[PDB]
Amino acid sequence: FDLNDFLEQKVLVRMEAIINSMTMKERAKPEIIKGSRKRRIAAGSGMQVQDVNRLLKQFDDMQRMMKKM
RNA sequence: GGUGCUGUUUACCAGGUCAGGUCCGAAAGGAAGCAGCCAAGGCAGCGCC
Repeated sequence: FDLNDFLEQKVLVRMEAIINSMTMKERAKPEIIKGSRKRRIAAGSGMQVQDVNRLLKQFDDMQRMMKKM
C-alpha cells in the first residue's frame, strides 16, 4: 500500500496537489522523503512544509491502519 | 576526446514546456513554478573522426 494508492482515495484538492508534486519514487517509498524533498514539494504545490508533513502524517496513519487487517 | 546510433540511468541545486496546486489583482489579467514530458548530463556498446 503506497501513496499512489492513498491518492486514489478544498482540503482534498490540496491533498492531491502535494502528491502531484512528488516523484514516482517518493510515492513508492514515502520514508525516503526528508527535509530537502519536503521543501521541493511544498513550493512545487504552493504549500508549506507543515502542510506536506500533515499529508505525510495522514498517509502514515492510513498505512498503519492497513497493517492491521 | 569529439560525433551518430542504441540501451540504461538522473528529487531539488541559473535548460524548455509546465497538469495539478500556489501567488499578486475588484477584474481584465499577470507572476513563480513541482511532478511529467522534451532536452541535457552520467554509465556503457557499436560506427565514424
